[PDB]
Order: sequence, then structure tokens, then C-alpha cells
Amino acid sequence: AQTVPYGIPLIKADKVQAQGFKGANVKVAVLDTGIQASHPDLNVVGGASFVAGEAYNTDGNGHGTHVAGTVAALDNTTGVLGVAPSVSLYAVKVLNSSGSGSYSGIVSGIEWATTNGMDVINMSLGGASGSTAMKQAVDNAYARGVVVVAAAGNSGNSGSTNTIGYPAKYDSVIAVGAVDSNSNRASFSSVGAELEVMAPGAGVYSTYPTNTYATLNGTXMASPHVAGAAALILSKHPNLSASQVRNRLSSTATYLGSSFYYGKGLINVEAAAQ
Ligand code: NA
Ligand code: NA
Repeated sequence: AQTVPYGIPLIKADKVQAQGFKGANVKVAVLDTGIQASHPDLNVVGGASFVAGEAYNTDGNGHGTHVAGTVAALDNTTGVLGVAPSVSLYAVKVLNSSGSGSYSGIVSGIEWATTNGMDVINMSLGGASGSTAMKQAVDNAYARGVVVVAAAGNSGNSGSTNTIGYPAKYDSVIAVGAVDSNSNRASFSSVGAELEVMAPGAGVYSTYPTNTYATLNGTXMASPHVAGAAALILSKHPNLSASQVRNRLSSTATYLGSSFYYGKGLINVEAAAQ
């Protein structure tokens, strides 16, 4: 009765989970539209909301619940299966139900996660511009040992135009692009010198508000695969620093083409967690 989304075997997360590593006791904060904590296939440990009028454990949009399920949907006999099903999941609401948020709200979410000892921060969000405060927040989180992952953007490519959004563009953040079930680059995936790795992003089935499951497209779907991957590497090698985990993901990636379009390639967690 439990469906395994194609992205799990494509990045070889199933090979690592089989070895017995599932992200147990790794703290992952999902900075998004919140998470439907009551969903039967998700276990939210805690969180915070920096959005006015909405608690952190409700998701009036669906995006956050979907992103969270890709990272951590519970390994059981129902729903879907996450990349790191045993992770301690934290919902940090920085985007409202319409899917938008302020720089200050996001920055607060990053500081909260840094302050509260998160091991991995997933940001399936981005803007055309950044800000000094946002740059300072991600650099600090990274310098403090947190693996920071963000969706590269859904602006495709305009010739040689760099379309990578913020915060993925900052060098302390891993910019994740998207591929489909055939390992081909999705048309919407942003391109640029900053693109770092690729992960499943087209046709991703995951948990969705009001106890159900849905399919969405976006680099937003790709990002959690990498945040989940970092969690598996950390559960297997708890001694690694944020830099080492990051370097393992990019160095062992499967080459797919030019770095402007694919970065270093598709992540291979089995190889990265060696
Ligand atoms: Na499940
Ligand atoms: Na980056």
C-alpha cells in the first residue's frame, strides 16, 4: 500500500536506506508554507511561524507539505516514502498560503533554524534579488555547520542568461536543478554558473494537504531530494562537516552534460555516502 516515488530509486536513496541508514536523529527544517502536521504520513517534531495569522503546523497552500513528504514521508504501509524517513522534521513557516514571503520573514526562519540546531535547511523558494541580510544569514548558517539547500529556480534558460535565483545563487547554498524520470533536464529548470547538482523535479508525487497525495513539478521538488540526501550521509557519517557533505554530493554526481545546464550532475546518494 506504500508507493515509492521514482525519485527515491533514481538517486539511489533506497540503496542507503537498505544499509539501514534513514536519517534518524538528523534535524531537518523545511522553510516553506508550513506543513499539515496532522497528515498520517508525516511526523512533525516542532517548528515556528514567521507569517502573520498562521501557525506553523498548518499548510493552507500545499507546497510545504509536498516538499516535506519528499524529505521525510514515513516508511510504513501507506502513502509514499521519503528520502530520509527517520529524520526529525521541523516546519518553519516563512511563506504564506499564497506561496509568497518577505525577506525578513525568510531571514528569521534561517536564524531560527541556525539557533535551534538544525543540521539541514531546505529552502524550496527563491526571488530575483537577494539582500545583504539574507546573504549574511545563509553564510552564518553554513559557517556554523548547517547544510543549506535551495531550489535553483523555474526560469529555464535564455541563451546564455544566468537565471539562478536567490538564495541558491549565494556560494554557501547548494543550488539544485531538476531532472525528470528519464534523467533529462526539465525545461523549466534554471541555468547558470551557480547550478550545482540536479535531482528529480518533474512529476514528483508526495504528501499533500488534507491527508492525500499529489504530483507537482518544480526545482522546489528537486531541492528536498538533496536535503534528504544530506540527512542520509549525516546518519551514516555523523562526523562530517557541512563542507564535506556538500563536496560528497557534488563530486560523486552522475555527469549529464554541461555544468551551465546540469551543474555537476544528478546526485547519487549511494556513492556520496560511501
Ligand atoms: Na508512507
Ligand atoms: Na549556491
